[PDB]
Amino acid sequence: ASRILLNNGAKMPILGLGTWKSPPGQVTEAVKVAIDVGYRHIDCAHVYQNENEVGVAIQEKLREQVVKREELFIVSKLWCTYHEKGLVKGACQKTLSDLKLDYLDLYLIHWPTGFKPGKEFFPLDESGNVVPSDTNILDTWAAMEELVDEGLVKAIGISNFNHLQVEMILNKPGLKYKPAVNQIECHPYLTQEKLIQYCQSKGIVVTAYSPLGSPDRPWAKPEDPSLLEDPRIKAIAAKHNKTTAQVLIRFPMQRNLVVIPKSVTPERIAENFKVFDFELSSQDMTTLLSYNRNWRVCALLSCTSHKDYPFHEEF
Ligand SMILES: NC(=O)c1ccc[n+]([C@@H]2O[C@H](COP(=O)([O-])OP(=O)(O)OC[C@H]3O[C@@H](n4cnc5c(N)ncnc54)[C@H](OP(=O)(O)O)[C@@H]3O)[C@@H](O)[C@H]2O)c1
Ligand SMILES: O=C(O)COC(=O)c1cc2ccccc2c2c1S(=O)(=O)N(CC(=O)O)C2=O
Repeated sequence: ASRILLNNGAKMPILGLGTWKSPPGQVTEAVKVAIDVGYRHIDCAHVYQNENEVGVAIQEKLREQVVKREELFIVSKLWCTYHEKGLVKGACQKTLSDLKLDYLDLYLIHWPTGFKPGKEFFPLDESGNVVPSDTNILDTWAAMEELVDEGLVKAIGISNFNHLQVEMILNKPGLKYKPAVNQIECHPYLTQEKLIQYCQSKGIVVTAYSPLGSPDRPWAKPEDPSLLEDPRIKAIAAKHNKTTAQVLIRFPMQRNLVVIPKSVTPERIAENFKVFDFELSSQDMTTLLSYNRNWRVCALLSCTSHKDYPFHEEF
């Protein structure tokens, strides 16, 4: 099926469009095309500095009568510098105002780490470490719950939380809403079997980010593994007469994950959506799972001393 049931009774489309690194000067067209060829889920964030331009595209297609708002599944994320309980509503309203929406379908805590409030997205000391804030996951969660109760967001969840951090929330005395989603990095070089088993057994839907291995990531090194150019995965694709990207998008779909590949290239946006006409076999799945090397595109290496840094735990 094309949509997966959330704990709030709403259905979330399992294929979404990512917008990290989609330049403001190109993402409006990207979103318009995406909606034209079938995407109903758009993954956004304040820190991507393009929510205005995403909102432009959504408004144009609403006005064109291409789609209705209730058909769209729009996700955004609370950035690290806004974890203080008193800042959360404002950050959410700023996203809403940029997106020109009166609600989000899903709002995530982008990272478990809070950063010093301020204009700078990554405030650093003088030795490259992040300046943290005096915030904690549970208080931030309570502030996220308020957003649901106020009608600004239909569901809330988390991203880049390890299983102990998810458990902190789950076990919170006085919890009002469980997280609906945990959005994590996931692809054949980081297959996340243990965190995925954890989340799914707790009724939390997992969204896989960087499913193509984020070749456009800003700290890419030449020696780094490149999923899209992996000859082994290329062989799996050729056998299905699909491209490597299509294989990499279908793979999480067959693990009951949501997946959100990013493109601003109209041809690729369309191609990437054509992954409902084929099935990966059991061998394919097994083979791709076997490529795990616990390799992260997004390791937030500037925050490794932060008290809530998520990736010291095995999972
Ligand atoms: N929660 C968080 O911490 C977090 C972190 C990272 C990412 N995410 C979300 O997940 C999304 C996906 O992750 P990502 O942006 O890191 O990377 P990705 O989707 O793995 O890869 C994007 C790169 O792949 C290229 N691409 C797309 N389709 C292609 C195709 N068919 N053939 C060849 N190249 C193709 C894109 O190029 P063009 O765009 O130039 O076509 C872009 O350079 C993000 O945009 C964001 O929405 C969330
Ligand atoms: O701090 C580091 O060690 C490396 O720099 C970053 O990770 C970084 C910088 C960033 C600097 C300015 C805007 C966004 C930045 C992002 C990121 S990110 O990869 O966490 N990430 C993806 C996401 O959070 O969805 C970002 O949107």
